[PDB]
Amino acid sequence: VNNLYRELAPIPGPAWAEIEEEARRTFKRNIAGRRIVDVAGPTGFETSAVTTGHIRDVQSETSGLQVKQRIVQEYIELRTPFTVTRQAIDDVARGSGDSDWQPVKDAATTIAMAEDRAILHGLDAAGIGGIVPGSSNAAVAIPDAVEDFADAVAQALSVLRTVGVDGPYSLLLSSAEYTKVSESTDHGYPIREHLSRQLGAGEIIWAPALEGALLVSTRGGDYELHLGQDLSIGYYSHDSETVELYLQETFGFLALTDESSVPLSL
Amino acid sequence: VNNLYRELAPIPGPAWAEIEEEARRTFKRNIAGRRIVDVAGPTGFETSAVTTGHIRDVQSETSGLQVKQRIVQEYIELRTPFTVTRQAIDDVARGSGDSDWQPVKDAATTIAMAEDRAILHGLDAAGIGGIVPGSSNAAVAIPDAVEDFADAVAQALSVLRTVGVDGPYSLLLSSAEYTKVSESTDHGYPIREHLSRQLGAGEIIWAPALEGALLVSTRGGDYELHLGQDLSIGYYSHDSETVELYLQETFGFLALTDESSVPLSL
Amino acid sequence: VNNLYRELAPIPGPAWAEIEEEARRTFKRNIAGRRIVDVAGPTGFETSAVTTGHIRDVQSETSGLQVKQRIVQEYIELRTPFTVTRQAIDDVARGSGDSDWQPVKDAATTIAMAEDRAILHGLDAAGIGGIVPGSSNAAVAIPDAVEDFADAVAQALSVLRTVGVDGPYSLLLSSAEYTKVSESTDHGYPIREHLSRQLGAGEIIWAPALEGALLVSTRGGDYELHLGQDLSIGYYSHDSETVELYLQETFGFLALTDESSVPLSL
Repeated sequence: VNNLYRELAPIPGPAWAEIEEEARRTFKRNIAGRRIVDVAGPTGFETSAVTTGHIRDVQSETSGLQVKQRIVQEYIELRTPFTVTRQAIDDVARGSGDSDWQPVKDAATTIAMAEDRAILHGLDAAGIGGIVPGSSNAAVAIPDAVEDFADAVAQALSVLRTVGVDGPYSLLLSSAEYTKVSESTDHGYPIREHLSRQLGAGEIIWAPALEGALLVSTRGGDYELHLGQDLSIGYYSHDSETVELYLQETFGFLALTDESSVPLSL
Repeated sequence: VNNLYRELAPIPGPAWAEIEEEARRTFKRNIAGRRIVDVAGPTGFETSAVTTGHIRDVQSETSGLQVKQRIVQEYIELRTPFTVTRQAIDDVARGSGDSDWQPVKDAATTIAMAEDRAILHGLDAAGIGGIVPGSSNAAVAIPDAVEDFADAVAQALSVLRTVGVDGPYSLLLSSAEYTKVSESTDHGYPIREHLSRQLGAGEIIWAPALEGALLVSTRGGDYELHLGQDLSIGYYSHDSETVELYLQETFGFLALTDESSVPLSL
Repeated sequence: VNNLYRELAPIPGPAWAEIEEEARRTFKRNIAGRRIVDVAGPTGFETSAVTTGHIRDVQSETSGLQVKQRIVQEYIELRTPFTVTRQAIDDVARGSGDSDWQPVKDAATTIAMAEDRAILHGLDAAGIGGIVPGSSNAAVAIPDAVEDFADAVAQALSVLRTVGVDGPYSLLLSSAEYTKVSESTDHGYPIREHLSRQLGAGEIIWAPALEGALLVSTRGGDYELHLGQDLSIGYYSHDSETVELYLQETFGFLALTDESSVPLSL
């Protein structure tokens, strides 16, 4: 057994497969930061830090002795617990195809939104710097009319061309802004296709953890997600009616390049 | 070239070998912590932290989300710069065997004493916990008479037997206490041989960075020195008369077991 | 060692690779003349001239003796010096991925803009004739409305068809004009795509060293860039805090055909 105590859960193999499939499917559709960030692959639960390669002066009074200390970013562990009824678990073996996995879907939505909220807006209680507050480019204001949003995106593209950052540009929209863009037309054809012709092999991302919008280069050396443990399901507890489980991820995140993104502020 | 800019120093190969030999020889005789601590070998300049395997609660307000952060110890870099005259360097090629390497000897003494001072007494400006302030055993008082020091060492051995720690025991003495023990007899034979019969395949260490004395088990799982870069000579600067160099080490240190050492207080 | 004194710079290999990558990446995105001009490849630092194949009468008073002198264009050397802090250089070996290379980016922008300014507008202090002042076609005036710029480009295309120059036509825009064209629509679709349908396998170039715009044939025998030394990084000087470096290029440039370009004047 490992720290996920999976062999102690009263859950047969095919019920495990269904819980896993709902977790993976819901998590993947709600993660947006992984599509724009270099993802150093999962290196295990035991890894704890990624260095920034910077040092810091340490106070010393010994004559002729200089002390530095390295600076790292310690990995955060995210955990979302969820409770599953044992009747759905047991009904999998009777041939049910409609067992209630809505708690695992809610947990996968919560952990995906927490991961994108750490990557995009930072987590200051742990010293994670997000892409949006670390951007050195000023925020281009989102207009209240959706017919001017393509002009705001072209202004952000001219900002990124002006500061010397060229690559494929992805545009991450918040759920409200993605909704406004998906439910609007300008000359008979939708505003999402007004946006997708400006990008040119960059994509338009629904980012439900974002607030406004974010234009970002997928140049490929600017943001680093250091995944320790990828999305894993663990066991916590059970009684006669329910099994208590959790989802878990460990990672560090480093936003190296400040200039390669333009926030679109609400 | 690497971060030690050795190929830019105006120092021929055989002068480099003499500086290296004086540095290694002086450093090894003055290090005492490496003889009692498990030394995980040099893993390079790039390593920056060793995990403690402990986590810490991070403040979060998202419903159903728990955030932890790993806890590591960031490596410290020690640097001792020293200046060598170019006349000694150049005289090596004329066949001199008495070139002045006293600055490198002073630098090696300083960096060895800084390393043992970090291991034994801690470095609180960097969060290194030393063996002596981390000891859970109370301090056995060193008597002012050197004829009672063997009784203090036997009392410390009974402390270590009482708390259930048995292995070969090493006894690290400060330079003043090592001097008092080496310059004293009790029944015609020296007090260092009164001490060495109590230890029984443990050794008596001269530890010039210590203040009083320290009895410690070499059981072999209690203290971990995580060497990043071992003792290296780097180049800094030169003028027509002198070359400015430095010695460098990077390491983390973890004192796992609090109970396996008894301080002997002055 | 060669005239770039690279082996004397206190810069390790991987820091050199990062400086090189930033220099190449910034230089390539800011050069526009190399995309329209035949580039005779780099022949080395030692080459000094390219002939124009024309001669000139020399004054002689000897009876029955005619003296001519060949006419060449001497290569120019461009040098942009930049200073890099040694802390960024040294942090590369500690695993930093955010070392400050903004000085090399500013230097690469400056040397790319100087090269395009020599190719496009000439360098009269060295006798380089640019494409724009050497054009025998009159300037088609850029309208102040961006909705008429496609009509100005069609007028310039009819000029080039009228003087008998047909090939793929590229359109080089200044940064202001490229910005106005990228941030504008005419019937729901951008003005850059109004321009790109007139060209027909010719491209639309952002040329930040240009003033107005320039339509030009890539017929393929009209303009010759004779590269002596391609973009190279050299070492100049260093102190304890910074290394002084430079970027360098050597080239001659010949604009053979006057008729194959139409300037679009501001």
